[PDB]
Amino acid sequence: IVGGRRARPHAWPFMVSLQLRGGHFCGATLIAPNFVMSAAHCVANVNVRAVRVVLGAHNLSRREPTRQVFAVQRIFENGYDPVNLLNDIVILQLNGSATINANVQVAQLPAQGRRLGNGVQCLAMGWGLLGRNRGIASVLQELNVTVVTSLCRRSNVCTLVRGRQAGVCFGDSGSPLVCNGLIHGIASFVRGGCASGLYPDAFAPVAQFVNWIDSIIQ
Ligand SMILES: *[C@@H]1O[C@H](CO[C@@H]2O[C@@H](C)[C@@H](O)[C@@H](O)[C@@H]2O)[C@@H](O[C@@H]2O[C@H](CO)[C@@H](O)[C@H](O)[C@H]2NC(C)=O)[C@H](O)[C@H]1NC(C)=O
Ligand SMILES: *[C@@H]1O[C@H](CO)[C@@H](O)[C@H](O)[C@H]1NC(C)=O
Repeated sequence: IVGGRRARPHAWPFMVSLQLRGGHFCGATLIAPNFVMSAAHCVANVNVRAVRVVLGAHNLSRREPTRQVFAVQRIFENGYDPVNLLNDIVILQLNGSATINANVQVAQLPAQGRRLGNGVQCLAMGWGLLGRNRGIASVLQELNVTVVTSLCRRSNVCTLVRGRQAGVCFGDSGSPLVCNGLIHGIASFVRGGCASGLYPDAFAPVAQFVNWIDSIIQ
């Protein structure tokens, strides 16, 4: 996240870190005690058997007893287009069920087909790059963003920080976009580099996948 701020510890207990060899590479969202959702491109060219799903984290630089760690048991994708980044969403069943508590909670999702119009206010988040040559964030970052339809396509939810250069960045992919307390997006891609101030950020449109999600996580 470029130009955001530290989240308060465990402010977003649905926030998940996907890790390889003990290192964060993508966000995810806990959507049931034994399922998370992320961006399909996050798991595309990696050994999924080695992926660790880290719940309850805040500071990547610390050992945190609040953490619960799982592995991937099952993978669901529905028409993921790796070239155009269409349907960039994956559901990952975990090898067990999280203990639900203050620091580990399931997210709330929108109704199928629910559309946020140009102009709605949301919150992006993630442990991705803080900026060019600044590396990934130790502490979970969050960022006030605005849903926009300008420079967007129907198959994405797009957001922009109006008036300054800020946005999501590498390592933020897979992370939730929260609008009215509901997860309406999964970070997918930037254009013109991160925080260009020229192109909005693009999210997989969760609300287009709710029936499919419903069919899997129950
Ligand atoms: C920056 O955003 C925060 C939080 O945004 C709200 O909560 C997000 C998780 C998401 O659901 C968004 O769509 C929401 O808009 C704002 O903090 C809220 O501010 C309102 C108005 O003051 C207040 O009633 C709420 O208590 C706050 N919500 C939370 C979760 O703390 C904040 O106002 C935004 N700042 C600006 C200037 O945009
Ligand atoms: C799931 O995998 C993790 C990490 O490899 C392991 O520690 C744990 O035993 C597994 N959990 C369950 C419930 O099988």
